[PDB]
Amino acid sequence: YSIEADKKFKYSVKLSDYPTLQDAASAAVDGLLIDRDYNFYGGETVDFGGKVLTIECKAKFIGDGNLIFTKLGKGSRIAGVFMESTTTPWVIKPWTDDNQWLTDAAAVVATLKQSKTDGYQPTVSDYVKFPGIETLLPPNAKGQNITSTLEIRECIGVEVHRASGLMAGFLFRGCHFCKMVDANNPSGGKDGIITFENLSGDWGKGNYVIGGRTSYGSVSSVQFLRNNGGFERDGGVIGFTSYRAGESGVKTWQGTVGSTTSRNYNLQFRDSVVIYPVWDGFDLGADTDRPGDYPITQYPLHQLPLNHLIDNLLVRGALGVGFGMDGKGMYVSNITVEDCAGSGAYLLTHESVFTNIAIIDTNTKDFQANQIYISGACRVNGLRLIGIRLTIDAPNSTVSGITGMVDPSRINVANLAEEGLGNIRANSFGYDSAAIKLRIHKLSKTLDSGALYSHINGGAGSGSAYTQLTAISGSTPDAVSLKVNHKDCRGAEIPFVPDIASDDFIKDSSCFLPYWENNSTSLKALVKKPNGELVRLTLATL
Repeated sequence: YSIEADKKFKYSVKLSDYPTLQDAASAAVDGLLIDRDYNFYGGETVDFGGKVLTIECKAKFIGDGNLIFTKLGKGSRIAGVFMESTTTPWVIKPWTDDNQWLTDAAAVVATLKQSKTDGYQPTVSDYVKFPGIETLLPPNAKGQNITSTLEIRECIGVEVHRASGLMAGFLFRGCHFCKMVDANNPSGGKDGIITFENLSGDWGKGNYVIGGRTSYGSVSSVQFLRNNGGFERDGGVIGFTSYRAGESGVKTWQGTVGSTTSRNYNLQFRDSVVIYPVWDGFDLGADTDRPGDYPITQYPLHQLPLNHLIDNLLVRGALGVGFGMDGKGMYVSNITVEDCAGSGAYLLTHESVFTNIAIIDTNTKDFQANQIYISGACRVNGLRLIGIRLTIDAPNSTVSGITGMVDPSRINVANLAEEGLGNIRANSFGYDSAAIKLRIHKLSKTLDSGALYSHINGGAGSGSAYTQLTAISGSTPDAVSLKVNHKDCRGAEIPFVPDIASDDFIKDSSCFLPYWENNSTSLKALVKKPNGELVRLTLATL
């Protein structure tokens, strides 16, 4: 029978049969079932002997610190893992029962409680976010470092599916072609919830976060360090949701970490959602002189050819910035940012194109100077602004297609134009007139310089209106105007110079300019003949 049994049954060992995880690992052939809670010590390392194993978790890994998995064969899968700290730390909860953010340091300190979730452990970044909290926090709530972390070290082709936990963290160190798939809402600890760190060895490649969601955590939900997906854009975040990150939803690191670069290139960031981060929704900048990366002489600060594939992202409720990045030659599309306390978008980009961007009700707490900022020479095609609550400062950018109830005096761009519209109709509702206004921002950002109006004569249903063409004078909009059909008179009312017109008032040849001659109660006309010569004629008399 043994011979037969050996050939007809699925191989799997279970943790309940062993004293340590290494013992179970050594006995494993195909499957490994975690069927009993396992308390690990920080630094506990398991060697899987290069075996391609399928690890099924039906119990918890309990401990503060890291449980290190090494030498898993390409193709290994870990499903249902649950990490939980042994320590219950002090956490702050900077929001109200009505989901309003608390910004006052004293109010935030008052939320202190010991819990493994529904809040996070304060870090130094909180000292910046809630000014004065550093001196108000009790000493036992400062400098905590609790995280139950599953660290996968220097493995290739390992996938972690449906992972969860309390004060949990997942770290892929020196890994390639690894994936965090369908994270089952783990509640984060002190460190990043999902981190792909490749500071040593080759640049990380093939590393992804696919689907799923995370909640809380003291810093960023997803973090990448020194990853390059190559031209194939093999890596990134797709279909993910981050809720209430203590720092940002998704972050690509910037600057030097250790003695090398922590920057990232050629990754995808698509079809993802970030809601209520304490700092930013997406922090995709690379610069904060670049050991291990492009020298500043090749690419100036904020002008690295990051080349990320960015599309279809939604951000809501950030206490910081909704969408942030830097880089040169980028194409960004279909971004929707709503209800953020700081800038909806903070873009330190140059020679980049943004298509179909919607920034709706951001910088609601005036944390920044504007709702959307762009530093370099960029192109914006399709920009929706204003929901129900400067708006845009992009000094060197050319923009087309803004929609929304924007206050024109709060727009600053290099050039704004609608070059390809067809025949136009201006439809006016709730007013006695329709209007097409012109505003030269160089002259004034607050006053329209001229207009074409249509005004009702009489009342509704009169079938009569008068058209008026206006110009500003003495900083008084519409000070001077020509009217057609005022009071249904069917004639044109023409403005004349109130005094003797000077020779220089007339512009073109074969034109005449009426002027008043008060001493004779006469209208005169300064005429510039077809030949360019001036002559003054009598136009109308008593």
